[PDB]
Amino acid sequence: MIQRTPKIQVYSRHPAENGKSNFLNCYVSGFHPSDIEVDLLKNGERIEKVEHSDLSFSKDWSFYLLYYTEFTPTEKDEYACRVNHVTLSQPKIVKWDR
Ligand code: NA
Repeated sequence: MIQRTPKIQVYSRHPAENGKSNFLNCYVSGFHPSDIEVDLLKNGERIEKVEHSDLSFSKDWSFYLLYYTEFTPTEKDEYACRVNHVTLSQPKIVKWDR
C-alpha cells in the first residue's frame, strides 16, 4: 500500500476566448488513495454548482483533480477549497488569495 497527501492550489483563470469570464480553480494533486472529498467555498458555505471536476492519474498510485467553476468574485467575498482525504486528520481548507 501507499498513501500520499494531496497538494492543494487555489487560483483564478480567465479563458482567453472569453476574458470576461472568471473561473475559480482547486487543483488537488499527487494523492493516493483516490478516495477524496473536495468543495469550493464562498464565505464558508459550500458552492453547490461546480461545473467541472476532472480526474486523472499518472502512475497507478498518483491522482490529480482539477475542480473548477465560473464565478464573480468581489473584493469582500472570501473563497476557499476544502479537502477531506484519509491522509488529512482534519479537513484542509486552503484560502483563495485575491
Ligand atoms: Na480525513
